Amino acid sequence: QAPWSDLLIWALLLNRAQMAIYFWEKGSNSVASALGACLLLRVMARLESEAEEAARRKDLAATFESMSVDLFGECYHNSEERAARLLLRRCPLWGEATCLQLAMQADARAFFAQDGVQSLLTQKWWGEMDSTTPIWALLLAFFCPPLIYTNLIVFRKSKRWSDFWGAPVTAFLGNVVSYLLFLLLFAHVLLVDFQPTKPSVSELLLYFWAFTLLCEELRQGLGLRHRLHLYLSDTWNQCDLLALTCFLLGVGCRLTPGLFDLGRTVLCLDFMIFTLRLLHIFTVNKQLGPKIVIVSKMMKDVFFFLFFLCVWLVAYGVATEGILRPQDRSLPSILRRVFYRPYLQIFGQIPQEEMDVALMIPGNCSMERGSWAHPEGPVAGSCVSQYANWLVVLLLIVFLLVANILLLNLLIAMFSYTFSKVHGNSDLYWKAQRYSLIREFHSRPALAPPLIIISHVRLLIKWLRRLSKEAERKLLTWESVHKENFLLAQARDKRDSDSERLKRTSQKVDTALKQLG
Amino acid sequence: LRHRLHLYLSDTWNQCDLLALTCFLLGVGCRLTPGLFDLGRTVLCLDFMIFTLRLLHIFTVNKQLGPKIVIVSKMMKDVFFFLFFLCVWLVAYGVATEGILRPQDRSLPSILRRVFYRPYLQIFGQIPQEEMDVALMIPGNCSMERGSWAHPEGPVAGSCVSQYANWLVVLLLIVFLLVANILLLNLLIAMFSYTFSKVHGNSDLYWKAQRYSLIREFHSRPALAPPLIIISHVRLLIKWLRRLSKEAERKLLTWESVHKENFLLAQARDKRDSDSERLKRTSQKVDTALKQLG
Amino acid sequence: GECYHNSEERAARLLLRRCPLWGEATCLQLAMQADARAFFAQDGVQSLLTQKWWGEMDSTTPIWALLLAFFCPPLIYTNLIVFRK
Ligand code: NA
Repeated sequence: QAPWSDLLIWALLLNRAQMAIYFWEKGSNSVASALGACLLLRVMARLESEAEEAARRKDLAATFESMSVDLFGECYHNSEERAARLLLRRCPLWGEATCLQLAMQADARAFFAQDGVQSLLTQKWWGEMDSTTPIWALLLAFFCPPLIYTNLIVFRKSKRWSDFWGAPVTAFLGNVVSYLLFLLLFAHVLLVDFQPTKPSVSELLLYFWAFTLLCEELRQGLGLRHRLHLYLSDTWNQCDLLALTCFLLGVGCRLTPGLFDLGRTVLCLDFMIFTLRLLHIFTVNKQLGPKIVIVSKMMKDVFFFLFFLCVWLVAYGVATEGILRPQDRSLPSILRRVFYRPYLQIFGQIPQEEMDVALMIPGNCSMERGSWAHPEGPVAGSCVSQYANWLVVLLLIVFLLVANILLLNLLIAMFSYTFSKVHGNSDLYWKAQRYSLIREFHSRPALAPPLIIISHVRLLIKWLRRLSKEAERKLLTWESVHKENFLLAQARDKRDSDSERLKRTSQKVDTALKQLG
Repeated sequence: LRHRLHLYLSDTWNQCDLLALTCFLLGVGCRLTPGLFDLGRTVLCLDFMIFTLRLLHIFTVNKQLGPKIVIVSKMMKDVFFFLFFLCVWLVAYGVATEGILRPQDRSLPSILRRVFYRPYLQIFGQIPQEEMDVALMIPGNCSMERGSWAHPEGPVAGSCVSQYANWLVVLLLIVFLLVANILLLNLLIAMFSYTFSKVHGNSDLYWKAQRYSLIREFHSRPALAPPLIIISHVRLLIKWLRRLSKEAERKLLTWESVHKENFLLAQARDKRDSDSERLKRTSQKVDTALKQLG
Repeated sequence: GECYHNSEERAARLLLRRCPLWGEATCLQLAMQADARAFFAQDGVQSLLTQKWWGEMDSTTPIWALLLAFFCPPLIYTNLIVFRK
């Protein structure tokens, strides 16, 4: 009969700070109850009307988060294997949700930033192999399936067969190899054999593969209207939806006889969308991961660059086009030599023979008053005015100064500031997301997406037909031992601080004056 | 003598000098056979590159060049992020523009040239405009297929190039130069600046500790130059075929003990005059004062 | 900072109050003339300038809804732009 959890839930719902901390320190099952307290307080703080009381609830939820961090830090510092059984324990509080899922739902990013939690996610990622095996041994065992039964891959953190092919690293590695073979087949169809009359054998293999990828995205979109709200929420579910919609528009346009070239180009832009998927597939990796995350935070500085450049590119381009007006005055021709010459001049392509009379041969080539010169090039105009050409050379010099020295070196300065400012928060965000990415590979039907139709048939058939108790007591008493040592050391550190020594001296001198008088 | 072979296999530059000599033996052995002259002629060229990169390890002893050579190998994870993001973007751009204006020379190494090797040189300022832009090419009925075609200039650019939707090829050039030359290069400078200012202090601490064993290596070497070093190896082969004062140490150690005692007395005075131990001693004096009243 | 931390609407009526001291000059104009740059750096003052900038719409309406309503004047009378501050 331990009713301490009823008084904990009572003190959390009425927002009593000192009550809820005391009721935490007396009850058991402490790591899960601190994550449950942090979750419940943040849910009720978003639902709060008064601003001061929502601020009060977010301060208390931050206190419970730091206590679960400090307690699990000491439980991990004693024994790694036993603390691993402490996090991964089924349904400690309020339904089947482990401590990692309570840390995920509460947005407790300081709990995932520990070295103990990241070590347990590394052990979970490698399955039932050892987490120190190098990646080349994983590659040699992957491309040689009989080489599993040797002394390269040490196990224990037809049995070794499902110890190799059951780990999340080999579901990842099989997914990457199958996705690169999809791109290699896509490129072979698009660059070598794309017949105008009838689709060949290799293109029908491509259409079959894209049907398997479509059924995979409906399986992650259904396996029901709130689930569609969740699939519409992400940006990369929308991007894989975007790749498949451009694919259907390309194949549907190709099959009509009057629209061959339109589908021929829509599939090329579709190839770019499928290859940018690979930036999201490798966010699970330990070295490439966090750096891919920081790239999307560097895009407000690129947009300042494009703003300042487009103001300056219009100013330079229309001025030099007006100064030496040419004789080919088509609309796309002048849009070429207004926007597209100066954009390539900031990358080192400076055409001097198109806009400088000293490099051109003169002549009476126009039908108008004035002196004219004949440029070289099929797009540079046909005759160019010679009046005030030193001003065109000065506008080139000023353009190269402002574009290549101000804007490029200032952009390097802004990228350096933004990077050193957001780098720490991007590490904290990546570790918290690293749990749910691993859980995605562990929850996937482990069969490669060219051959994944087998598992979708089996799930279609199933859709047509519709610790021990003493081990938990030993575990929780072990946790309560370390909770008491944590709280005693916290009390000794507060008592030996300098300000409470100053309080205790002040009260002793005050009672000394009470003894004299 | 087998544990010494474990030590020689342990280092990376003992392995590299082993690597230079193994490529040398493969080059000389291939040269002497009559049917393999050109193979040894090229293996010795790559071997020349491996011998010249030794000079980066010889000058880690130097006082100015030393620590900076050490920091260079710690900057290689950011180069590998650059090569990852670039290869994703280089395949995306190259296969799209090759598909959009399909050419008529469709050899395998020819299309691998103009898929991987054109865009890699476009990030260094080599932008060939007359090979992929219909406004700069002369048109003509140069193919044997339905559609409008144009004839590029260059022996590797294809022979006929499709004119359909060429404004999309010009837009893919503009987007490529934006992502490659502005994002990836300026972001790489930002990551090198962060990594450098983060690992610079630990690389100084590592270099000073290694600076002892490098000096000891030159002091332990037979001092005769490696063109003429056969003399010292003959002399060591002959030798292999045939098989302070006490009062000065007492004065030294008593001098050390004098400075040990002054060090410990100053450490005790600094701890005693600190503010927290003054606060302890006042607290205990007031407590014994209450014991004297009561 | 504390008057804003209690109630946002009532502190908005506190800054924007006509002629509190020495002629018609509100607290924002006294902060402007004094060069009090630490007073404008608050999150309360910048939130009230965001509400003043958007007029009598809501300050959370995205810019594309403003563009669609600008280039389609009959599209004002729909449920895109929520009014009352
Ligand atoms: Na440059």
